[PDB]
Amino acid sequence: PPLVDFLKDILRRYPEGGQILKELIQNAEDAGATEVKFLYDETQYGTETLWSKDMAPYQGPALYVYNNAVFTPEDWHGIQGIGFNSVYHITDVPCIFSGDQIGMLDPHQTLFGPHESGQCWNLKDDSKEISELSDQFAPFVGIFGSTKETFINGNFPGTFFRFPLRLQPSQLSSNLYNKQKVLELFESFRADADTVLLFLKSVQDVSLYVREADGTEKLVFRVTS
Repeated sequence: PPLVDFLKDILRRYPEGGQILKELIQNAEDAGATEVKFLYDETQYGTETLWSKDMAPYQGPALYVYNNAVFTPEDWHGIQGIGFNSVYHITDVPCIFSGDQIGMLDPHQTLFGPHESGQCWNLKDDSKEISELSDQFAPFVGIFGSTKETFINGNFPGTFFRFPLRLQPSQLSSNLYNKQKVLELFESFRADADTVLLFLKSVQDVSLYVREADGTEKLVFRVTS
Protein backbone atom coordinates (compact mmCIF):
# COMPACT_ATOMS: atom_id res chain seq x y z
CA PRO A 1 0.00 0.00 0.00
CA PRO A 2 2.04 3.00 -1.28
CA LEU A 3 1.61 6.34 0.50
CA VAL A 4 -0.25 8.18 -2.25
CA ASP A 5 -2.66 5.25 -2.85
CA PHE A 6 -3.19 4.78 0.90
CA LEU A 7 -4.05 8.45 1.35
CA LYS A 8 -6.20 8.44 -1.76
CA ASP A 9 -8.26 5.60 -0.31
CA ILE A 10 -8.52 7.24 3.13
CA LEU A 11 -9.88 10.41 1.47
CA ARG A 12 -12.47 8.28 -0.36
CA ARG A 13 -13.47 6.52 2.89
CA TYR A 14 -13.68 9.76 4.88
CA PRO A 15 -15.00 12.13 2.20
CA GLU A 16 -16.01 15.25 4.18
CA GLY A 17 -13.76 18.04 2.92
CA GLY A 18 -14.27 20.05 6.08
CA GLN A 19 -12.91 17.67 8.72
CA ILE A 20 -9.52 19.44 8.79
CA LEU A 21 -11.27 22.52 10.35
CA LYS A 22 -12.61 20.65 13.37
CA GLU A 23 -9.38 18.61 13.45
CA LEU A 24 -7.18 21.72 13.64
CA ILE A 25 -9.38 23.16 16.35
CA GLN A 26 -8.87 19.91 18.32
CA ASN A 27 -5.13 20.09 17.81
CA ALA A 28 -5.06 23.67 18.99
CA GLU A 29 -7.04 22.58 22.05
CA ASP A 30 -4.52 19.84 22.88
CA ALA A 31 -1.68 22.31 22.48
CA GLY A 32 -3.29 24.70 24.99
CA ALA A 33 -4.06 27.38 22.40
CA THR A 34 -6.79 29.83 23.36
CA GLU A 35 -7.66 31.10 19.87
CA VAL A 36 -7.82 29.75 16.33
CA LYS A 37 -8.09 31.85 13.20
CA PHE A 38 -8.97 30.67 9.70
CA LEU A 39 -8.23 32.92 6.76
CA TYR A 40 -8.90 32.40 3.08
CA ASP A 41 -6.25 34.37 1.26
CA GLU A 42 -6.75 35.31 -2.37
CA THR A 43 -3.14 36.53 -2.71
CA GLN A 44 -1.18 35.12 -5.65
CA TYR A 45 2.56 34.85 -5.00
CA GLY A 46 5.42 34.81 -7.47
CA THR A 47 6.70 31.68 -9.14
CA GLU A 48 10.31 32.65 -9.78
CA THR A 49 12.35 32.09 -6.62
CA LEU A 50 11.00 28.69 -5.64
CA TRP A 51 12.64 25.51 -4.41
CA SER A 52 11.84 24.17 -7.91
CA LYS A 53 9.51 25.03 -10.82
CA ASP A 54 7.31 22.14 -9.65
CA MET A 55 6.37 24.32 -6.66
CA ALA A 56 4.57 26.83 -8.87
CA PRO A 57 1.06 25.29 -8.54
CA TYR A 58 1.15 25.97 -4.78
CA GLN A 59 1.87 29.70 -4.92
CA GLY A 60 -1.77 30.78 -5.31
CA PRO A 61 -4.79 31.20 -3.00
CA ALA A 62 -4.62 29.34 0.29
CA LEU A 63 -6.45 28.54 3.46
CA TYR A 64 -4.42 29.63 6.45
CA VAL A 65 -5.02 28.42 9.98
CA TYR A 66 -3.43 30.07 13.04
CA ASN A 67 -3.29 29.19 16.70
CA ASN A 68 -1.46 30.87 19.56
CA ALA A 69 0.41 27.81 20.77
CA VAL A 70 3.86 26.70 19.61
CA PHE A 71 4.58 23.16 18.34
CA THR A 72 6.58 20.92 20.59
CA PRO A 73 9.10 18.48 19.09
CA GLU A 74 6.43 15.79 19.58
CA ASP A 75 3.88 17.82 17.58
CA TRP A 76 6.34 17.98 14.66
CA HIS A 77 6.96 14.24 14.86
CA GLY A 78 3.20 13.63 14.88
CA ILE A 79 2.63 15.81 11.84
CA GLN A 80 5.47 14.60 9.59
CA GLY A 81 -10.89 9.78 12.52
CA ILE A 82 -8.10 10.23 9.97
CA GLY A 83 -6.26 12.97 11.88
CA PHE A 84 -4.20 15.52 9.93
CA ASN A 85 -4.70 13.55 6.73
CA SER A 86 -8.06 15.24 6.10
CA VAL A 87 -5.99 18.27 5.02
CA TYR A 88 -5.41 16.53 1.71
CA HIS A 89 -9.02 17.11 0.75
CA ILE A 90 -8.11 20.74 0.07
CA THR A 91 -4.36 20.78 -0.66
CA ASP A 92 -1.54 18.64 -2.03
CA VAL A 93 1.17 20.45 -0.09
CA PRO A 94 0.25 21.44 3.46
CA CYS A 95 2.72 23.86 5.05
CA ILE A 96 3.36 24.25 8.77
CA PHE A 97 5.16 27.21 10.42
CA SER A 98 5.77 27.16 14.14
CA GLY A 99 8.56 28.63 16.23
CA ASP A 100 11.82 28.33 14.34
CA GLN A 101 10.73 25.82 11.68
CA ILE A 102 8.71 25.61 8.47
CA GLY A 103 7.73 22.24 7.06
CA MET A 104 5.98 21.24 3.82
CA LEU A 105 4.52 17.77 3.36
CA ASP A 106 4.49 16.02 -0.01
CA PRO A 107 2.68 12.65 -0.10
CA HIS A 108 3.30 12.49 -3.88
CA GLN A 109 6.98 12.01 -2.97
CA THR A 110 7.99 14.01 -6.07
CA LEU A 111 8.70 17.60 -5.00
CA PHE A 112 11.71 17.19 -2.72
CA GLY A 113 13.18 13.94 -4.05
CA PRO A 114 11.82 10.47 -4.85
CA HIS A 115 12.72 9.36 -1.30
CA GLU A 116 11.35 12.45 0.47
CA SER A 117 7.80 12.92 1.81
CA GLY A 118 8.38 16.60 2.61
CA GLN A 119 10.99 19.16 3.57
CA CYS A 120 11.78 21.34 6.60
CA TRP A 121 13.72 24.60 6.98
CA ASN A 122 15.03 26.08 10.20
CA LEU A 123 14.68 29.87 10.13
CA LYS A 124 18.16 30.30 11.64
CA ASP A 125 20.17 27.38 10.20
CA ASP A 126 18.71 27.78 6.70
CA SER A 127 18.37 31.60 6.71
CA LYS A 128 20.50 32.00 3.57
CA GLU A 129 18.46 29.47 1.56
CA ILE A 130 15.19 31.02 2.75
CA SER A 131 16.35 34.48 1.65
CA GLU A 132 17.35 33.07 -1.75
CA LEU A 133 13.88 31.52 -2.11
CA SER A 134 11.99 34.74 -1.51
CA ASP A 135 8.87 33.77 -3.49
CA GLN A 136 8.72 30.43 -1.61
CA PHE A 137 8.71 32.11 1.79
CA ALA A 138 6.82 35.34 1.12
CA PRO A 139 3.53 33.55 1.89
CA PHE A 140 4.74 33.16 5.50
CA VAL A 141 5.10 36.87 6.18
CA GLY A 142 2.49 39.56 6.50
CA ILE A 143 -0.10 37.40 8.24
CA PHE A 144 -0.78 36.56 11.91
CA GLY A 145 1.90 39.04 12.96
CA SER A 146 4.73 37.34 11.08
CA THR A 147 7.05 40.03 9.71
CA LYS A 148 10.37 40.16 7.86
CA GLU A 149 12.04 40.39 11.28
CA THR A 150 10.51 37.01 12.18
CA PHE A 151 12.76 35.50 9.54
CA ILE A 152 15.78 37.69 10.30
CA ASN A 153 15.74 36.73 13.98
CA GLY A 154 14.31 33.26 13.50
CA ASN A 155 11.27 32.66 15.73
CA PHE A 156 7.53 32.94 15.35
CA PRO A 157 5.82 32.52 18.75
CA GLY A 158 2.71 30.81 17.46
CA THR A 159 1.61 28.31 14.82
CA PHE A 160 0.16 28.66 11.41
CA PHE A 161 -0.63 26.46 8.47
CA ARG A 162 -0.81 27.40 4.83
CA PHE A 163 -2.90 25.06 2.66
CA PRO A 164 -2.58 26.09 -1.00
CA LEU A 165 -5.93 25.25 -2.48
CA ARG A 166 -5.97 22.53 -5.12
CA LEU A 167 -6.65 24.09 -8.52
CA GLN A 168 -5.98 21.09 -10.77
CA PRO A 169 -6.38 17.36 -10.21
CA SER A 170 -3.57 15.46 -8.54
CA GLN A 171 -2.81 11.86 -7.69
CA LEU A 172 -4.38 12.48 -4.25
CA SER A 173 -7.69 13.96 -5.28
CA SER A 174 -9.93 15.31 -8.01
CA ASN A 175 -11.51 17.87 -5.69
CA LEU A 176 -10.66 21.46 -6.54
CA TYR A 177 -11.17 24.28 -4.11
CA ASN A 178 -12.02 27.82 -5.04
CA LYS A 179 -13.26 30.73 -2.95
CA GLN A 180 -16.89 29.52 -3.15
CA LYS A 181 -16.02 26.06 -1.86
CA VAL A 182 -13.91 27.44 0.96
CA LEU A 183 -16.74 29.77 1.99
CA GLU A 184 -18.99 26.65 1.97
CA LEU A 185 -16.62 25.13 4.54
CA PHE A 186 -16.86 28.32 6.57
CA GLU A 187 -20.70 28.29 6.41
CA SER A 188 -20.77 24.61 7.48
CA PHE A 189 -18.49 25.32 10.43
CA ARG A 190 -20.62 28.36 11.33
CA ALA A 191 -23.62 26.03 11.69
CA ASP A 192 -21.69 23.69 14.02
CA ALA A 193 -19.45 26.19 15.83
CA ASP A 194 -21.35 26.32 19.16
CA THR A 195 -21.29 22.51 19.24
CA VAL A 196 -17.57 22.33 18.44
CA LEU A 197 -16.64 24.82 21.20
CA LEU A 198 -19.05 23.11 23.63
CA PHE A 199 -16.52 20.62 24.97
CA LEU A 200 -13.39 22.75 24.65
CA LYS A 201 -11.76 24.29 27.71
CA SER A 202 -8.72 26.01 26.21
CA VAL A 203 -9.82 27.26 22.79
CA GLN A 204 -12.37 29.99 23.48
CA ASP A 205 -12.34 32.05 20.25
CA VAL A 206 -12.56 30.98 16.60
CA SER A 207 -12.64 33.54 13.80
CA LEU A 208 -12.87 33.22 10.02
CA TYR A 209 -11.61 35.80 7.50
CA VAL A 210 -11.12 36.47 3.83
CA ARG A 211 -8.17 38.46 2.59
CA GLU A 212 -9.08 39.78 -0.84
CA ALA A 213 -6.71 40.27 -3.79
CA ASP A 214 -6.35 44.00 -2.99
CA GLY A 215 -5.45 43.10 0.61
CA THR A 216 -8.82 44.12 2.15
CA GLU A 217 -9.86 41.78 4.96
CA LYS A 218 -13.42 40.72 5.70
CA LEU A 219 -14.62 39.10 8.89
CA VAL A 220 -16.83 36.17 7.91
CA PHE A 221 -17.71 34.85 11.37
CA ARG A 222 -16.42 34.88 14.93
CA VAL A 223 -17.56 32.63 17.80
CA THR A 224 -16.49 32.74 21.40
CA SER A 225 -17.26 30.51 24.35
